[PDB]
Amino acid sequence: ENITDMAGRSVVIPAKVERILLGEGRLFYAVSLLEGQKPFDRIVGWQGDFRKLDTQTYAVYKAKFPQVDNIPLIGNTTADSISPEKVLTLNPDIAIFGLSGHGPGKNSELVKQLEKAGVPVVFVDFRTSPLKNTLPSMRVLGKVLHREQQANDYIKFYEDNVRKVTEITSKIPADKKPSVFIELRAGAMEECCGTAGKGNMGDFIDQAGGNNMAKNLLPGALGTVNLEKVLSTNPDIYIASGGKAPDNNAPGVSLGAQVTKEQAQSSLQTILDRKGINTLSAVKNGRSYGIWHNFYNSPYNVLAIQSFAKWFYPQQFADLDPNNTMNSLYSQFLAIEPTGTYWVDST
Amino acid sequence: NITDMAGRSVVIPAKVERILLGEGRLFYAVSLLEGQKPFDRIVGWQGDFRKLDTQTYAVYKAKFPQVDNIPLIGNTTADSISPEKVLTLNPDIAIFGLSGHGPGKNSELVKQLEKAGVPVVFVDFRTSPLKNTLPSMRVLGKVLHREQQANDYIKFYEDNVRKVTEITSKIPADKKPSVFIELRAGAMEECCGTAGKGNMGDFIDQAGGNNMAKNLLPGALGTVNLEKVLSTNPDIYIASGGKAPDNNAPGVSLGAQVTKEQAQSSLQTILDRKGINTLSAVKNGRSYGIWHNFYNSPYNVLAIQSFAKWFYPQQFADLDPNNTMNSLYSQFLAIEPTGTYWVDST
Ligand SMILES: N=C(N)NCCC[C@H](NC(=O)c1cccc(O)c1O)C(=O)N[C@@H](CO)C(=O)O
Ligand SMILES: N=C(N)NCCC[C@H](NC(=O)c1cccc(O)c1O)C(=O)N[C@@H](CO)C(=O)O
Ligand SMILES: N=C(N)NCCC[C@H](NC(=O)c1cccc(O)c1O)C(=O)N[C@@H](CO)C(=O)O
Ligand SMILES: N=C(N)NCCC[C@H](NC(=O)c1cccc(O)c1O)C(=O)N[C@@H](CO)C(=O)O
Ligand SMILES: [Fe+3]
Ligand SMILES: [Fe+3]
Repeated sequence: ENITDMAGRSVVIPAKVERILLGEGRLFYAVSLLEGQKPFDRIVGWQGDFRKLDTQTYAVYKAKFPQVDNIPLIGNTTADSISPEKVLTLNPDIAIFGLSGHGPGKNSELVKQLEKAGVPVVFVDFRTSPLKNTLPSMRVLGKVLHREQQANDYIKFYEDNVRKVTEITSKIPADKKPSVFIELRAGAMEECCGTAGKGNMGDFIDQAGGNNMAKNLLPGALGTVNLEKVLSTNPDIYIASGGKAPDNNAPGVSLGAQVTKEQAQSSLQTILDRKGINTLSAVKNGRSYGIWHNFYNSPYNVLAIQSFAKWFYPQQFADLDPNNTMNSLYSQFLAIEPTGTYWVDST
Repeated sequence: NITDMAGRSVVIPAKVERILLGEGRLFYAVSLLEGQKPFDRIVGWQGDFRKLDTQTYAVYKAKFPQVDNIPLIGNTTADSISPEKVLTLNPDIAIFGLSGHGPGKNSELVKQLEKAGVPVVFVDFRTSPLKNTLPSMRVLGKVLHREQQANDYIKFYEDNVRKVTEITSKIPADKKPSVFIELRAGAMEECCGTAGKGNMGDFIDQAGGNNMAKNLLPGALGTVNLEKVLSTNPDIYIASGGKAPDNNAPGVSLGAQVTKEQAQSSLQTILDRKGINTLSAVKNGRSYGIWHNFYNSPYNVLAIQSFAKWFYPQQFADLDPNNTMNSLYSQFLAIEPTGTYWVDST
């Protein structure tokens, strides 16, 4: 029994899996949809990005599962910090990697080492090409992790909840669509402004019937557009992504499992009060929003596609509630209770 | 015909030569129109300019001794104006303020003058400076036949204010400093006089400040208690005064005959008062003095600039209100600028 991963490579499905290696820690999100009430039972080790770049969601899982602290960290937050030696001594029976991100890619040496060691490697993608790859990735993870039921259940849930948006936005003509700029990790990078091109959160803008102003400024899924180019284009809608912890007075939007609506809106406002940004038509008109950054690499990204549609056409999606979708998602699939703020509107 | 600041229609006289000033310090608006002949057309005025602006008065007297012979229609209050002395001056126009030390739109004297066939014009630099200062000058221009001087002054004013507002109009509320202005600080019976939504409050608004008394008061002027100031503990403290140097009464010395030393020394007395002296703004040195009469004068662009430099020192490093003042005097007035109209604490 073989399968085609997101890198086009054929992978032989292991008879039994009990030692999953996560190339990128936040790939846990895809795994969590399959493992039910035993989320960490089969994880031998992971990249440190989930523990260090998702401190809020981490803490919530730790309070219910303290054994999460004992899962080995194969590195910090970059592919280059992964020791291939520590990886191999964990004797994984499968390794899950992302086409892009803070972990090894299809051409890394570690991938070749693992192939020499007889360890199946699966490439998924929620980051470069979410629209093409999210559902195929879950289908594949289902097959190789022996959780076809959970995967098929989640695909049905996802397709249905996305179809609620696309049934409407797929028929909207281009000239009625709002222009949109998404500023990733707004306020929190050295150089403004990170954003998404034809890929990443750009796919969400496309699906939600928006017009991404960076679509044709950038060759890749991620890139950089200068502040003045944003000011010049003066888009209808401004969106900032962040995942900053509540009690961090550094610049950035606070969003995540431990963030209250008050902190999300107070910190979004700081972001919108920055020189230049604050003269945007979208900011002055109040079409300014915050979205949780890690949706940029998670099959929970249907929550962001829905939040986008409701910001792009408020009345046409008055009846749609992403909080109900998150709650249906958590209750049906996860082992923790939903808390915090994953998106916010300016007041 | 023109519409004054009270919404009333006034038939502009064909020729004006006998101007009555309901409030003496309305002279300031007139001075911008009369060039080198400032007092030529004034038949009489309220005594507030002569008695509450002794410094600016003395400077004009030294160059124009005939100013002493302009009749005083009263002292410093509307109720002290003899309507009889007013009418025997046979004015051909009367200029009054919506508020202040002179008659308002509903006074008996205004009705008497209407019965006597005398045009009355209401201006305002005091209640709503932001709304009213420029419209007031436009109107005075038309009724006094000095449209050129008025239009020249409006252009000067707008340009010098726009230097501030083009910056501060884009600043968000959460980056603005909190400000308290204490009018005639030290000099009132009960502390502390200040401005609400109006008067010098308009200047704080324009200069991108946050007036702590904006929502404490219903009117343009009022009073807030010392303890309320201490409790709000604002970023920036400003005291207004116009006291003459050789006046042993309490208050801040500012005006045409005041040196920076006298201004600095007398501001310090004001800042050394119990309670005031523990303010964060005073301890941090964000404490300032502004000349009181800017509370009712179209020269108020000088204060708006002084506030802006105090509210954002670097963003207005290059802006100099002394140069604005010098340009104003040379272009419009008949005397030489002297003295200290603003001061920073040592
Ligand atoms: N801390 C580092 N020096 N690198 C992190 C590695 C991944 C890098 N990340 C981004 O470009 C990025 C942009 C916006 C928001 C984010 O959260 C990001 O992580 C990256 O993506 N590299 C690309 C190309 O280098 C890749 O691996 O495909
Ligand atoms: N590829 C790069 N060189 N920079 C882009 C990303 C690297 C780094 N990312 C994060 O810190 C991060 C945090 C939370 C979630 C994520 O997905 C992240 O990538 C980053 O942004 N560094 C800043 C330095 O402050 C920068 O590049 O300006
Ligand atoms: N000497 C008096 N009794 N009254 C003065 C007349 C005007 C009175 N003035 C003030 O309240 C005032 C406050 C702070 C600083 C100043 O320079 C002031 O003149 C006043 O404003 N009256 C109001 C209410 O009647 C008005 O004229 O509408
Ligand atoms: N409304 C009042 N009763 N008093 C406040 C204003 C009256 C008087 N004003 C002045 O002395 C004055 C001086 C220079 C410039 C001005 O505009 C002035 O108004 C005043 O302040 N009286 C004090 C006691 O002296 C007071 O009434 O608190
Ligand atoms: Fe990242
Ligand atoms: Fe007064």
